[PDB]
Amino acid sequence: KTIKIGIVGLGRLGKIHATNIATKIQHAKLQAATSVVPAELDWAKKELGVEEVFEDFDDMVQHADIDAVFIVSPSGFHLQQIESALNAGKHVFSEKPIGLDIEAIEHTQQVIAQHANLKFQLGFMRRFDDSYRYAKQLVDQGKIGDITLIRSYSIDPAAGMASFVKFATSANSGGLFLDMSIHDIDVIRWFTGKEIDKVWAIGLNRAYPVLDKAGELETGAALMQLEDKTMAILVAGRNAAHGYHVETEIIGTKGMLRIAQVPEKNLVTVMNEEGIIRPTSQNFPERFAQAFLSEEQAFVNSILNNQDVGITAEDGLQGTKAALALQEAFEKNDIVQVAS
Amino acid sequence: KTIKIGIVGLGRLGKIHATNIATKIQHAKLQAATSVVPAELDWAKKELGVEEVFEDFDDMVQHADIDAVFIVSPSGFHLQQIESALNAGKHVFSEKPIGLDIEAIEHTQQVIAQHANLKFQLGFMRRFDDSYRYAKQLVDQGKIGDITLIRSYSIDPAAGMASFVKFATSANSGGLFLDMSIHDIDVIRWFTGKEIDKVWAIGLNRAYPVLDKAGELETGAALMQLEDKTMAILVAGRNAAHGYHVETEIIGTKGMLRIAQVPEKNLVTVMNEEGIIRPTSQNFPERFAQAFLSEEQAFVNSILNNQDVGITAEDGLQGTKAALALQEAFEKNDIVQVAS
Amino acid sequence: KTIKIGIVGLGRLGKIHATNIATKIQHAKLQAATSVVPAELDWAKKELGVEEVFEDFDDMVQHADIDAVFIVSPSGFHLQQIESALNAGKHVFSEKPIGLDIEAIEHTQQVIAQHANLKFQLGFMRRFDDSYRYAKQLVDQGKIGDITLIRSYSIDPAAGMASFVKFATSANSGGLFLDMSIHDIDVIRWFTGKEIDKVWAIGLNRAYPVLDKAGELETGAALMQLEDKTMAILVAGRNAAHGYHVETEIIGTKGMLRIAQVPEKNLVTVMNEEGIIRPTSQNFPERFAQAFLSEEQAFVNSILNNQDVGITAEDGLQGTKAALALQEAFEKNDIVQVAS
Amino acid sequence: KTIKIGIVGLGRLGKIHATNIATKIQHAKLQAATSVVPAELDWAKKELGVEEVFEDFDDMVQHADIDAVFIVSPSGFHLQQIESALNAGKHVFSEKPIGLDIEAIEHTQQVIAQHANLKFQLGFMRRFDDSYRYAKQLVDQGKIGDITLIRSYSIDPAAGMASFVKFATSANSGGLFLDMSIHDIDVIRWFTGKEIDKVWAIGLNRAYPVLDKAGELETGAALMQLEDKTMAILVAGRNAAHGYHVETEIIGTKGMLRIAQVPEKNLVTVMNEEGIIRPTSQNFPERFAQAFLSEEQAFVNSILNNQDVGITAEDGLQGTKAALALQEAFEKNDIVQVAS
Ligand SMILES: NC(=O)C1=CN([C@@H]2O[C@H](COP(=O)(O)OP(=O)(O)OC[C@H]3O[C@@H](n4cnc5c(N)ncnc54)[C@H](O)[C@@H]3O)[C@@H](O)[C@H]2O)C=CC1
Ligand SMILES: NC(=O)C1=CN([C@@H]2O[C@H](COP(=O)(O)OP(=O)(O)OC[C@H]3O[C@@H](n4cnc5c(N)ncnc54)[C@H](O)[C@@H]3O)[C@@H](O)[C@H]2O)C=CC1
Ligand SMILES: NC(=O)C1=CN([C@@H]2O[C@H](COP(=O)(O)OP(=O)(O)OC[C@H]3O[C@@H](n4cnc5c(N)ncnc54)[C@H](O)[C@@H]3O)[C@@H](O)[C@H]2O)C=CC1
Ligand SMILES: NC(=O)C1=CN([C@@H]2O[C@H](COP(=O)(O)OP(=O)(O)OC[C@H]3O[C@@H](n4cnc5c(N)ncnc54)[C@H](O)[C@@H]3O)[C@@H](O)[C@H]2O)C=CC1
Ligand SMILES: O[C@H]1[C@H](O)[C@@H](O)[C@H](O)[C@@H](O)[C@@H]1O
Ligand SMILES: O[C@H]1[C@H](O)[C@@H](O)[C@H](O)[C@@H](O)[C@@H]1O
Ligand SMILES: O[C@H]1[C@H](O)[C@@H](O)[C@H](O)[C@@H](O)[C@@H]1O
Repeated sequence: KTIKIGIVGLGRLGKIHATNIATKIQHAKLQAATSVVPAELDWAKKELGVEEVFEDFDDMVQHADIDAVFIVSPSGFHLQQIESALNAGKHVFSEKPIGLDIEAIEHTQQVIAQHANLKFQLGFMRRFDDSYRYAKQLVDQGKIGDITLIRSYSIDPAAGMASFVKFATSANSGGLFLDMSIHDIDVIRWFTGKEIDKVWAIGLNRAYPVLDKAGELETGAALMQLEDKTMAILVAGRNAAHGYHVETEIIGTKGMLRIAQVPEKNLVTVMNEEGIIRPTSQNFPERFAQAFLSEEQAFVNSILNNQDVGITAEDGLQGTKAALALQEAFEKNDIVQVAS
Repeated sequence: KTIKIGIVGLGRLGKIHATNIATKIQHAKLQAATSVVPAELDWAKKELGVEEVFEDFDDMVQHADIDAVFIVSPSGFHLQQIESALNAGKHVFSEKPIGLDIEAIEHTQQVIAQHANLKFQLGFMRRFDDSYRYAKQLVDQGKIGDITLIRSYSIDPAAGMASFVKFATSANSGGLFLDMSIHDIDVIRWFTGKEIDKVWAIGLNRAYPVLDKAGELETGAALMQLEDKTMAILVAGRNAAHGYHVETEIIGTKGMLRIAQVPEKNLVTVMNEEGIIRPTSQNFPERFAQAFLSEEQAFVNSILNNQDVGITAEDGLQGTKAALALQEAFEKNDIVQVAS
Repeated sequence: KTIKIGIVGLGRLGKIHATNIATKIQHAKLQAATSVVPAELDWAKKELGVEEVFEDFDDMVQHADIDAVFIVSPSGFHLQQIESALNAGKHVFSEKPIGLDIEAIEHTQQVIAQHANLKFQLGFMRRFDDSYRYAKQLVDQGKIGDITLIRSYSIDPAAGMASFVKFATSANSGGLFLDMSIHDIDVIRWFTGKEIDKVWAIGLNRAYPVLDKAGELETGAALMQLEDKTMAILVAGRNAAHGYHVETEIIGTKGMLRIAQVPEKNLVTVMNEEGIIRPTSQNFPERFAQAFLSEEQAFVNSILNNQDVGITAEDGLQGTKAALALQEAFEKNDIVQVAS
Repeated sequence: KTIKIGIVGLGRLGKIHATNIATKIQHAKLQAATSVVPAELDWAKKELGVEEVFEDFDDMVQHADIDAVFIVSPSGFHLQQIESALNAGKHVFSEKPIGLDIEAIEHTQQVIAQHANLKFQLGFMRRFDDSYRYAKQLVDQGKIGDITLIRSYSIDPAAGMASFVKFATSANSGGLFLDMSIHDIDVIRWFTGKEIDKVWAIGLNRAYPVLDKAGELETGAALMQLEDKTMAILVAGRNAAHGYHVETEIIGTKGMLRIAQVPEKNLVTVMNEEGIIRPTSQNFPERFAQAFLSEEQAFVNSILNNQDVGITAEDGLQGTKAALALQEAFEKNDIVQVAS
């Protein structure tokens, strides 16, 4: 039949997932919707046709006619919400990060384990991106030999700095590497099958020095050594002049590849007095639209066919963990072991 | 609130539209199907859950519980099936070209006129393509000035040679200019708002002699002059070694642009002993997947909203007319006025 | 040893060649020079080290210690100046076109053949271009199979429009197709080994109203059929907004190539709010600096080795002839046979 | 007048410098050559017309008829050869790196200062590269704002692996960082005007067993922090499957640029069954041919015109200083300070 879904969270990404499930995802019905903001639930109802609205997640979980939940609430809320819906026997989708505190994660990683009758999936959608999957297949086919180095760039567009400042001046966290680099960590683990041993990170505020006063970072770089001495390089950022730069390079013994060497918007190339111009993708909903739909449909399908997707809490744990180590290494300006 | 659709044709493109309608197109349901190949209908029943199968189009429109038809039969059958379905009070989507005979088209267009309450939409899917649309927007905003020249390439992949030969020998395709270049003719018309005045076409078979034996042209080239002296160049063919080469260049007074200068498959760049490699899109279902989906949903949405899409019988007529002039100019090896 | 060379003509291109021979050309020596200028030669005199100034090739070729001339005088003067030096017993380099009147050209062709001890070289410099040569080697190696179509663009930069008008309004030379398209004709003959049978050309002025006033063509396009039904497409123009667009595409039975698909200036890529930008080459001395140098040196080496370069009067003849055929097809707006 | 030049070293690069000097460089003559390989000196006599040959450097500088020397001997021999040539009254060009020991360089630095009337130029040829100069121009013109990060890759071709092993096993190279990464260090300094504060470097051998045997690193990666907190990333290696990968990326407050994002060979694009192919430059002689010529002529002109080029022992010392730090960091696998 049709998988009834109650979503929690209708911010930036909530609205995308909401809209997709409602209108694009087959075998799916967006039945419930939770938010502490009434306007969103009114948008939910008088735009997507949502039936049961709530202001408390558990309220949604106990009374709603749903089989599964999409957790698109802020990070600090994920772990209790995952435990809570599993306890109510819901299948669970949670956005990244899985959570912030390791202990809690380790704890939730068993609740999920003890509910092996329920599907759990984490929102590392890059795993579903056609381009990443294309490369992943090349690597698995042995087309570049053995991986020696991965470089991954995740830089937010400068058009977003305005609202990042202001926000940064009103609130804090989760930090540059926990916001931007955790997808890269997962991409690194996915491709190599290895784990990260130690990291060093540096950072710089140069476009907007005021970020020094707000305890935030505009640009960051890191070097990592994996457990098998495979090398990794990261850049994270918030000030990309050209758009949304997410690029992943993989160097091997027999070749080399790059996924979005440049963030090509489409098949159009423009020529004018500037020279040869290629328009670019501008933000994550644009760049990763396809990936979001594919992860959404994967979840549903994993429930109907009783099949594991393969993105586990362990992947969530190690993501958050390595992210934290980058942050710590930045603060200390020194090398940090991930296991500590 | 839900459109039951009957499709005729389940071949190279028929199987795509069907699959799309049954599984991805909202407020639509693939209710019926028609094909002269029994294995295909078996496939519709089993894999797509299609209710009603027929081997006669006239039979489907009379007896199926449908609200609309998708015409994906070979080109020589289009006009008969449009009129029939119209006369049966069903909404009509027809693939290109609209027909192969001008006289018959004119007649069909007047039948469409009597039924000014039924929707008619032609399958010039390029108008729905994200990249083409983007370029259109650019041109509309004045980014390249006024158009001076359009060059358009539409070249089928060498790897599809066998499947083409089967298509080409199972029914009249109308030839290279009517089967391929008609997309380009429509693009030129879409972009300039002008009509083609006179043309000269040349051709050549050099790679695949089997095409001659099927009376099909392997590679064609043409020069066209529009009514306002806007210039245009076309190339069509059946032998692109690298994949599906569909490219449109628009030259203007203040710049120029190219749509799929090269048929980039994705965001993956590969580097090895051959050099820098970009994988390519391989065929129309891959390249134009999005477009096909968009035109399908636009067709369906037009029925529910009672508003026209703008791809008209007149666009079909004028396309076919120019295509026939290219064919004629090819046969005569001389300039031909579209007026004749 | 050292080849002693005298040059006639020292304007836009003349100053390039002379400056090259003096300073970068090996086993060669600039000695003589001639022009309608005391000036420009006033320039030549001082910071080139030009000893001898004249106003008559004949006057100039009379007293000088040289083995050879290098003809960079205007079109009309080539031939008469060609025979004179051969009448003087010198080896000869001349620029394109070889001349402008067919019967005249056919005459000189008889002469050159009668001085089978002397070197005659024509300045189709694209033959010495590293990129053109690379493509030629690929084609000759069978990498693309047999050539079915060649498309060639030669569009001058819009930034050069005022200097063009200045140049043109005061001294005609010699039409668009004859000025721009002749290199492309020569490239087509070079790669194919074939000759052009019939052509049709059209044209448009839309961007720069001064060209109307000057009686010049802004953009032209042409289709050509070669003697073996090999296809060819040409565009020439004066309004390339992005730079100097000289591109040549070669489609074959097993592949296709593009020489300067876009005119990349260097290895630098720029990324900003416009998107991804490739700076471009701006004019012919930039783009073909290497070619010009290589043709100068080949000529010299040709003397020293007594070995013929292979760019003949016949290549000159067929170039002007095809260019004249294009010009006539533009004027008449009909197909023209090259043999007329 | 003519600068009589004597060269030491006729290996991988020495044969190129020699050939250029004798055949391409104005106002210069390759009078003398020194090498520990007799077959090499013959080749100079037979092929380049070198009058005086030697097996010992001191020998050449005492007894040859020269004004200046090019030092292209292995790196551990540079400093003693610079000093010896200076004492003998000769101008000096030395290849990179200037030396391998800091105290020695400081001493050689003081010797250069005592002969301030003689020219000293170090062979950081990238400073002369047209594409690097263009990027430097853009940066100086504010086109990308202030520099936040430089990533630089220098990865030798896998095809050159045999020639490398000969080079590395015949004399001490100094390791990957002193031999390769030093170019990038200089670029970072040239662009930023700042010095490197601290580094961490890691490394891996995975493809070619000979390298470990020869005590060489196959691929290295490094994070550096400069004195003003400007970030830097390095990768160097000996196993690039696609060609010679020398790439330099500059990230800024207002934009970003890439020098040789990929090492495009020329203007030719190839299209076939593998997709879209760009051929690549294969090795240093190819990629930096122009640079090498420019620095040679710059050296020679500096002697004739008595104007300093501006690439100094201090540039040498600061580069060797940072490279050693990288080496130590690699060996210890921990952060190192350049000062201490
Ligand atoms: N997959 C990806 O690439 C990305 C994932 N994320 C993850 O997004 C989650 C959503 O982020 P945003 O939409 O940007 O945040 P947000 O602030 O934009 O929206 C949060 C949603 O929070 C709901 N919410 C807040 N407190 C709640 C509560 N106590 N109970 C129920 N709902 C509550 C808000 O009302 C709203 O419904 C985070 O895990 C974020 O990191 C965000 C961006 C990208
Ligand atoms: N928009 C586009 O890019 C494309 C459009 N097309 C158009 O789609 C149409 C279908 O082409 P393909 O699918 O390649 O052809 P095909 O040869 O693969 O399939 C034809 C289908 O029509 C059926 N058919 C044949 N004669 C029939 C009749 N008298 N009554 C009912 N059904 C009949 C066959 O059973 C088969 O199912 C053509 O007009 C073609 O021009 C095709 C490919 C791409
Ligand atoms: N190979 C190529 O791609 C190119 C070839 N050319 C050709 O090179 C030649 C020079 O063209 P431009 O430099 O553009 O011309 P220009 O406009 O610079 O004039 C060139 C020179 O011709 C001289 N001249 C004019 N009338 C003369 C006369 N009666 N006797 C002696 N000298 C006279 C002028 O003094 C001037 O010094 C032409 O044949 C031109 O078509 C030009 C551009 C590119
Ligand atoms: N700027 C650049 O991009 C490049 C710089 N280099 C630098 O140039 C230098 C030469 O490297 P390669 O030519 O690759 O080395 P190589 O090993 O290919 O050539 C060495 C040459 O030096 C001679 N030689 C060795 N020991 C000698 C001694 N004690 N006295 C006199 N001659 C001696 C050998 O006979 C041979 O002719 C190195 O310092 C290297 O770092 C090398 C290649 C590229
Ligand atoms: O029918 C033709 C269609 O118009 C094209 O888009 C497609 O590429 C061809 O294969 C079809 O024959
Ligand atoms: O003489 C023309 C030359 O052939 C072209 O290449 C160039 O672009 C034009 O400026 C010249 O007029
Ligand atoms: O000495 C190294 C030089 O600096 C590089 O440019 C070259 O690529 C290497 O092969 C050399 O060893």
